[PDB]
Amino acid sequence: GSLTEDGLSYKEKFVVRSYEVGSNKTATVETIANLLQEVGCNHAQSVGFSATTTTMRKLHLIWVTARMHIEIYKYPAWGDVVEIETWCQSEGRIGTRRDWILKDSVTGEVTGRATSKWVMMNQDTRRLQKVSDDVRDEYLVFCPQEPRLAFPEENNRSLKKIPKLEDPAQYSMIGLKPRRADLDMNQHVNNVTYIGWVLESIPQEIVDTHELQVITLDYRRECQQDDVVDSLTTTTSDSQFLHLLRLSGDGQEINRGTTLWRKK
Amino acid sequence: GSLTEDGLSYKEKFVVRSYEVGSNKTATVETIANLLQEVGCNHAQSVGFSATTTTMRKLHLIWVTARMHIEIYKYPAWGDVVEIETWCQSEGRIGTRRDWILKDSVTGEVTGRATSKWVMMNQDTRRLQKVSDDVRDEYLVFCPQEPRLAFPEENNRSLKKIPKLEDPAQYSMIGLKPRRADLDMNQHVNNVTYIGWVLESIPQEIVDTHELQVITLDYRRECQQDDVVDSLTTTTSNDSQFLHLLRLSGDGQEINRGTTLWRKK
Ligand SMILES: COc1ccc(NC(=O)CN)cc1
Ligand SMILES: COc1ccc(NC(=O)CN)cc1
Repeated sequence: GSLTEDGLSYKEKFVVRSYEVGSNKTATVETIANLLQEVGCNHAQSVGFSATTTTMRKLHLIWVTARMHIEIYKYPAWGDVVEIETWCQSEGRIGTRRDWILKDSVTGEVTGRATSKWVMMNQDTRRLQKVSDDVRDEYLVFCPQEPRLAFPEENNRSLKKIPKLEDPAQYSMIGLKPRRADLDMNQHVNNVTYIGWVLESIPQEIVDTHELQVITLDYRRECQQDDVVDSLTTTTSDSQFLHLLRLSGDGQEINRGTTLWRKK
Repeated sequence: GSLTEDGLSYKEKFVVRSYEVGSNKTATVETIANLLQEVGCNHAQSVGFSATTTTMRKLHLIWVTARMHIEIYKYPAWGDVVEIETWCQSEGRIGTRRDWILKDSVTGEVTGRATSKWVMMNQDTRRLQKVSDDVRDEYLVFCPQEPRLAFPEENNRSLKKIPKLEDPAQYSMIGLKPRRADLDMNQHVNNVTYIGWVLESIPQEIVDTHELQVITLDYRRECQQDDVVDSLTTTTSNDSQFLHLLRLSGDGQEINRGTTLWRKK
């Protein structure tokens, strides 16, 4: 991996691993999501971050994912090389955005794209704080000044309002728990595990006959390592689904999302 | 990755990823186990396998893991480079063995080692069988002829008989289920998931104060994607030792037994 010539974005190549592929001999969407997360971390390290700034560590402030949107046109097989380009952008006082472009390293064609919204939070009180002027200045020297969007189109899937699934759900997977492998270096559940949990309630026949083209996921609350999750799905339609992750006990919402699947 | 000069072993380098590390800022034993599996698959591909031979595919035969033994002296941090060397060896009609040596690519020092026993099974009936002469000749051209052991020592930990945990277990983690990420390309539960399930019943205080040095795991039966597992652990012991058992949640059918050795940080 390396920052590009202008130093305002970062590229990295990954050779797809044997254990990273699913039943259709291609990388799972969870493998793709882990690769996006890895190239984002490597971009942060290359420009001097932990992605907390100096002001943020003094104030006990962190960036948290509010939304993840991923569109995949082609999944890579075991042995294939995926090139990922990533960059960040300030969105005023609302927060920050991280975007990705996925390419087949051999042909140079675009095989996918992703966008994510991040909000500022106090790590102890868990209260959202709105971006301050001091923090914005520290982040802007690493971001392109003119807008650079992975999803530019006016009225695109990435900025759609997602509704709350109504009981009863058409499909469900109950009693989902994280294990130690699902936790990051700070003992928090990895954001990619929530994507896996959402997809657990899609029936196996859809997975066997369709490929996932689009996934939009809102993050409302964290799931703790001792929490239990229920995954709910309803067909809204290509096949489209509405999703809800909630705590098994009280029914507290942790995530809501939508998926779009194409017939193979 | 590449086969070595003599073509009888395979080497590969891996840079440790941000999502591959645990609470200690080092690679989890599950990340290590996935890397061993990846370098084993790349070794098989480099010499023409897919690791069924031509005779095995004709007779609906597969290699299945009977035992996995891993010893780690040092865990790599995010950004570190781990070099893994792997090779195979015939063990007569009992089966085959795959061995690994893990090194720090920068210093060249040995940071870990692993050995695994594989038995032949008919894919459909699930019946184990001894290795035939025709199969033996087909993989001996890819194996060193003189013995080459990652665990050469006489009374080494890798060949120890593991007992069956007696109820009640000291610790337990109940209702463990695989998700789609835990399944391989053939929709079978990945062998590394069983290692994670065994470790789920170790208390968090041991994980917070000790590092895993050794893990020996016997594979008795396969867990299906719609099966539920219970993970059981009892302390048997500076060092901490545990006895482990994975069994199906319903009938209590054994799927795995194992032992772990942990050293104080
Ligand atoms: C109430 O505000 C929020 C709280 C939590 C999140 N996200 C996560 O904690 C998921 N990693 C997003 C917004
Ligand atoms: C009946 O004998 C055996 C059955 C299964 C295994 N191993 C695995 O299925 C590992 N996933 C080993 C021996």
